[PDB]
Amino acid sequence: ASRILLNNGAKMPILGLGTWKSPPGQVTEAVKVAIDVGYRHIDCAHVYQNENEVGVAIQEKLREQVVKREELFIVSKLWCTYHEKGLVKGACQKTLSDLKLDYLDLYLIHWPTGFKPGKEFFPLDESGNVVPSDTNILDTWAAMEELVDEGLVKAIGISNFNHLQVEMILNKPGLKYKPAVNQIECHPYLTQEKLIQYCQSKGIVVTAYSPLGSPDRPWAKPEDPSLLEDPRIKAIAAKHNKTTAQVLIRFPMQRNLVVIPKSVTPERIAENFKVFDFELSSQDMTTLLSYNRNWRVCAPLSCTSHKDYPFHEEF
Ligand SMILES: NC(=O)c1ccc[n+]([C@@H]2O[C@H](COP(=O)([O-])OP(=O)(O)OC[C@H]3O[C@@H](n4cnc5c(N)ncnc54)[C@H](OP(=O)(O)O)[C@@H]3O)[C@@H](O)[C@H]2O)c1
Ligand SMILES: O=C(O)Cn1ccc(=O)n(Cc2nc3cc(Cl)ccc3s2)c1=O
Repeated sequence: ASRILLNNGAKMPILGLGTWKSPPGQVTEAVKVAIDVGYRHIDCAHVYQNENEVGVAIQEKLREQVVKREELFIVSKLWCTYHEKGLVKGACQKTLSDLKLDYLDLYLIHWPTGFKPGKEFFPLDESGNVVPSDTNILDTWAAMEELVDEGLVKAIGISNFNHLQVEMILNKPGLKYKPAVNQIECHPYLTQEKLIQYCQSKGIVVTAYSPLGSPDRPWAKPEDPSLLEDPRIKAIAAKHNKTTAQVLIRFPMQRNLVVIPKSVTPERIAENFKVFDFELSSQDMTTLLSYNRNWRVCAPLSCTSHKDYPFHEEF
């Protein structure tokens, strides 16, 4: 089916539109087209610096009577410089104002690491190390819970949390809301079998990001693995008369994951949603899982000393 049930009773579309690196000059058109061809879930973040333009597109399609707010599933994320409990609500409200919404369907702690509060999103010292903040995940979570109680957001969750960071929250004394979602990197070179098993066994829905391997990521090296150009995956697609991207989007869907491929190119936006008319076989699934190399798009060395850096742990 097209939607998956969350712990709060709401249903989440399993295919959404990513917006990281979608320039402000193009993401309004991307979103409009996306809604026109069927997308109802949009993945956003304050750090992507384009939530206003995303908001422009939603507002207009609401105005046009193309969609109703209730049919939309809008996700955003609390950036790292706002982990202090006194900053959380303001950060949420800024996102809501920018998107021109009165609630979010889902709001995530973007990363488990808090960074020094201030205007810079990535504060570094004179030697380039990220400057942390003295916040911890449990106090940040409690501040996220308050947003649910105040009606700003319908569900809360986490992103880039390892299973021990997830358990810290689950085991929180006085926990009010369990996380609904853990949004993590996931694709054939980073298949996340252990963390997915963990999360799904705890009734936490997993959303896969960079499912196409983020070729537009700014730190890409020419020699890095390229999913979209992998000849083995090209062959699986050719057999189904689909593109490599469609194969890469359909793969996590068949794992009971949500997936959020990014594009600002109208034809690719449309292409990427045409993944409900075919099935990957059991062999296809097995083959794609066998490509795991434990290889991350997102894992910058500049964060690796943070006390809460998530990827020292096996999962
Ligand atoms: N939670 C977090 O920490 C986190 C981290 C990373 C990403 N995410 C979210 O996950 C989303 C997806 O990940 P991502 O943006 O890193 O990368 P991605 O979705 O893996 O790949 C996007 C890249 O693929 C290209 N593309 C899209 N459809 C294509 C197609 N059919 N054929 C060929 N190329 C295609 C896009 O090009 P064009 O756009 O130029 O068409 C863009 O360069 C993000 O936008 C963001 O919403 C969350
Ligand atoms: O966060 C997003 O959704 C998109 N994005 C944008 C810029 C960027 O550098 N990254 C890489 C990061 N790695 C860590 C790793 C850790 Cl531990 C904390 C923060 C980050 S940000 C990134 O993923």
